[PDB]
Amino acid sequence: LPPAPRYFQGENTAGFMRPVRFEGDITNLEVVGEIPKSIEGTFYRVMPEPHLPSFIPNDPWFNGDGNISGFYFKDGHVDLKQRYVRTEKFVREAEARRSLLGKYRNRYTDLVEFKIRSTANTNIVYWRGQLLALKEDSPPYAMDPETLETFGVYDFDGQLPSLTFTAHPKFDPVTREMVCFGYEAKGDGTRDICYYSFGPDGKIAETVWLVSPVCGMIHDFAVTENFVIFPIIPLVCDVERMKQGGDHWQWDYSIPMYIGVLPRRGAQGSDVKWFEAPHGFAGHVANAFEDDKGHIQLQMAYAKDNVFFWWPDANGKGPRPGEVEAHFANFVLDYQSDKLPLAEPTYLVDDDMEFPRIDDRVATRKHKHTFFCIFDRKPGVTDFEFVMPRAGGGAPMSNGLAHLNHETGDIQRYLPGPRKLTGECIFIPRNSEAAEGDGYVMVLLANYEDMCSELAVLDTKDLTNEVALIKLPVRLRPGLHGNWVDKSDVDGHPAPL
Amino acid sequence: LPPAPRYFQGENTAGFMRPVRFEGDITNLEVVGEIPKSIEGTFYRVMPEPHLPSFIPNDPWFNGDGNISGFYFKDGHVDLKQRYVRTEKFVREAEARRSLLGKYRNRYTDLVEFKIRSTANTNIVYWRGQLLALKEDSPPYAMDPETLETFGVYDFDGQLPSLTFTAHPKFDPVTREMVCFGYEAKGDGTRDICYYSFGPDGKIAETVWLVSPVCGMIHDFAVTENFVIFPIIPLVCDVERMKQGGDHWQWDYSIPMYIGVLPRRGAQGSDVKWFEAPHGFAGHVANAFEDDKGHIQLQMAYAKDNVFFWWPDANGKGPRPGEVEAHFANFVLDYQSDKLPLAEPTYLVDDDMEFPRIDDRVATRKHKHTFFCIFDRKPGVTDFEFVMPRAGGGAPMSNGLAHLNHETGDIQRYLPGPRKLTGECIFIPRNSEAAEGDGYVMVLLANYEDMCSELAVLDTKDLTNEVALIKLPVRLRPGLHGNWVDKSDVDGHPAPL
Ligand SMILES: Oc1cc(O)cc(/C=C/c2ccc(O)c(O)c2)c1
Ligand SMILES: Oc1cc(O)cc(/C=C/c2ccc(O)c(O)c2)c1
Ligand SMILES: Oc1cc(O)cc(/C=C/c2ccc(O)c(O)c2)c1
Ligand SMILES: Oc1cc(O)cc(/C=C/c2ccc(O)c(O)c2)c1
Ligand SMILES: Oc1cc(O)cc(/C=C/c2ccc(O)c(O)c2)c1
Ligand SMILES: Oc1cc(O)cc(/C=C/c2ccc(O)c(O)c2)c1
Ligand SMILES: [Co+2]
Ligand SMILES: [Co+2]
Repeated sequence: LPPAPRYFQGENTAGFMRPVRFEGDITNLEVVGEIPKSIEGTFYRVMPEPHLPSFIPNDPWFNGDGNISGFYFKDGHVDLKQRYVRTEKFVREAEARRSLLGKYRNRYTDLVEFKIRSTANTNIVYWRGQLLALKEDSPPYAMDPETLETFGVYDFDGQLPSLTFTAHPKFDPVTREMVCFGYEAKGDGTRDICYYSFGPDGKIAETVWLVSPVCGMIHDFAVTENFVIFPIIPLVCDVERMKQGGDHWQWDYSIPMYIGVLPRRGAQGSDVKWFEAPHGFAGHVANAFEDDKGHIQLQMAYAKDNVFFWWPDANGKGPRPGEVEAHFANFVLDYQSDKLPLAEPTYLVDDDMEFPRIDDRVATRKHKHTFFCIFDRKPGVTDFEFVMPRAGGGAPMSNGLAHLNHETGDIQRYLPGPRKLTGECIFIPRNSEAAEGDGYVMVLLANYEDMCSELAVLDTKDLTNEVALIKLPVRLRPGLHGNWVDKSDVDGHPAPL
Repeated sequence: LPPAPRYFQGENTAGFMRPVRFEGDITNLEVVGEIPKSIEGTFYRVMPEPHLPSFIPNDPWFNGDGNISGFYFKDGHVDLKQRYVRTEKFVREAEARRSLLGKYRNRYTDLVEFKIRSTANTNIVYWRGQLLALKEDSPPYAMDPETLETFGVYDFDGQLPSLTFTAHPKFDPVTREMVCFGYEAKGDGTRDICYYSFGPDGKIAETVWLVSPVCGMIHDFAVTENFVIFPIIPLVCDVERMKQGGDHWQWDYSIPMYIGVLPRRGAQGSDVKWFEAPHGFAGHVANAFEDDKGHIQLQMAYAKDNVFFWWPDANGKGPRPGEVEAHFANFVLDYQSDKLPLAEPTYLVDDDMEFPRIDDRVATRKHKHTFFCIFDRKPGVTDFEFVMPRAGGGAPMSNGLAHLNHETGDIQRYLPGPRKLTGECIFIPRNSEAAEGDGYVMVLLANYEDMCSELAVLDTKDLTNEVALIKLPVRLRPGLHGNWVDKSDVDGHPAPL
């Protein structure tokens, strides 16, 4: 077999990116300042964190075993619980005490035959009394919200119609539906998209099979009152390339950024329209909604080149690390239009941004508040001389958060400091009567001075000020998505506005 | 109540002394080099690690909640399990989410009435299928060796005759007895010493009540074939001082270092003889044995002033941090002698030393190998400019290990490096046929460059060379005692030579 290394090597596991691989508890976390005593609930987040050194050199960040953090808040106190998802990969590798799964989404490089290749490392959501640990090549893994025990692969009581479940389902605050899809829904290289939804009682509602023009990466999607929308990243899969040991994904400069629009209820596969946005990278969706004219306003991060630069085109063409900016774009779509090409989007702010969150009490409807990560290259904002030698590689960088008020155009910016970077934030309603976007924001910080993690708590009334700073004595490696589950929400999701 | 701080403050919890307070698992630790594949068993160690910030300012290191580490070795692989002892203190403070126990060994400063005040933080030994977490003011807490679950206060099936159980019981490799004592055995300030022992079947054997000339700290003791020996540190307890909120311990410059000798079997309390060594600090016992003439050779660390300088004399007089050195002393005692004053000891090496270990297969008999911590002030051995600002305070420093061959007088020194310090080592027999002192030594390192801990594995054939260096991505705070439990030993203790 390829040799199993006994310590981590390479930039993707150096410095702050070095795996810690701890599971367990740290109660009564140290707090500077004061956590508002009315906050009650749990911040769950997932990070890729390789449990064993890979036999693949420079294995991408996205291929790391999912490790779940829960920060449990009550009466101004907070406890951390941490546990790896017990995926097939995790368990078999733990038994063997070495890596067995090979290249990202390339089963032909695996040392044993896996049934499920999930690292369950991308998102962690709450649904009907369970956590679901998500990875877009796989079904969810169900977990206990209190103990973080893994129950196993979750197939929604045998109803799951797809081999794949997106990392970005949307929760309709009015209907209480979980709206879902999977791409490559019939396996590697398939152009099949399965769109499906579940009512609050757990029963499957929609199931529509449609066909993508290319086998392209559909990382995120959007949902409005009457439509679902599928933006395709111009990374394309060829299984023949994979069989020869090549990458699952390869950029294609010759295609548009497709944006599929399908009626949300009662559609057939052939009802999809594949609009063609200017070539670019489909970043995360803030939210979409239908305006007065019935046109879809799709607000999302959007770049003009390949953000995943480690997967270049067939001739190795692509950007360098740190080159590509994504901007907060607004695309207008009209399902009734027979014109497929779309105009360049308008931009809501100038910042290089990503990881947008809204008040999910208005998800799928008109929103007027967005919170997002920013990367400001202005001299001094980040002390690169100090940070970069300690940072390692393979993950995106954020040196602040921003809050945009869409009505007034006002922006507040939170800068944690010159030697700190941020993850994706969460928004917490102040209480059940709070106006849209009014409450608290939390975000995990990487502190490169201490080489420790911190959890910052902000009040939306003044995003520049930390109300509390929770000081972890360990590192939580840079992660992907996370969610707030408020104690006052019986089904884990906030009530509609 | 006195205010409960929400983060740690003061030198005793700064830098590398900052509590981490993690409990859980880190499997498949990173290894540089190669752990010998034939090593099979577990290294257990205990550290004081406050679970909650103290309401006592500059609370001594010795008053921190006991946290148990287990390093489980097999086939060249190693896993860490870590868990706090569930003492009465730990549980009640966890329930309250604040500190309740007050000053070290002073119940009159507690905010609630405790039955047991143990932090179980000083030693962790194996006995008849359980771990015993030891603290000299208390009975042991029994724990599961595999899971580190706490069973509870242990009273040896109702046989324990004493309120107190030493942190330093001895295991007779021939008789398989556990030889024990407790001082202040009838409560705070009492001069009662209870000497007691247990046969390998768990039945109590000896129980002798004797009387100390002063109520002094007896941290360690020695056992030979026919005698038990009690060296008294000139720290003295006055309960009236404690009732007014004062320290349990106060140095007394006017008294000798008493060394009590009692017949090991069948004695009465009045058979003890209180020999009087020159004034000084009774450090840890390497081992004691009877020579050809039946004279006791007692080998122990010995200082000429108060190592515990934070507990000075009645007028506040004593040494500064880092001033007092301890030396490896040999005291000769003759039980038949009626002359109480003893001569100054001879010294086996010149190093400032402590924490001596022998091959416990010859415990209570003649030994010819000792392994010990050293602190070498020779320029360059420790980079103090770098280390001291990161070190915090309250714990002793060791910048190497030494191996003395007592026959040849040869010494080997292991220096982990200029920016690393060590804990107490353990010795592992190479195999069941190994000669005395032949095998492996392990020791936990504090790495001040990385602010991480490491576990070094050494071969006794060349102590200067690390065969393996196990790299932890967290800190294990400086700790107290630890023990090896070999998988090949049915009762957890090695067979006699
Ligand atoms: O030694 C083996 C061989 C094998 O062929 C399969 C397994 C385990 C499978 C598995 C374990 C845990 C999971 O959560 C899961 O989805 C699958 C273990
Ligand atoms: O910084 C960004 C921006 C973005 O728009 C998307 C991602 C992540 C996508 C992803 C895709 C596939 C995976 O398997 C996975 O773990 C993550 C990261
Ligand atoms: O060797 C390096 C150094 C570095 O500073 C950054 C990267 C990668 C950047 C990146 C990784 C993942 C993403 O999802 C993304 O948007 C950006 C790689
Ligand atoms: O008056 C009280 C109130 C309380 O809330 C708890 C206790 C004791 C708890 C305890 C728990 C575990 C132990 O091992 C132990 O010795 C004691 C006593
Ligand atoms: O550096 C040294 C040298 C020594 O000879 C003894 C000790 C520790 C003794 C101790 C005494 C009472 C306690 O309660 C405790 O946790 C520890 C530390
Ligand atoms: O507040 C402080 C500051 C400091 O710089 C050092 C100490 C303690 C040192 C120490 C020295 C020798 C020992 O055996 C021991 O247990 C502790 C305490
Ligand atoms: Co995403
Ligand atoms: Co000791």
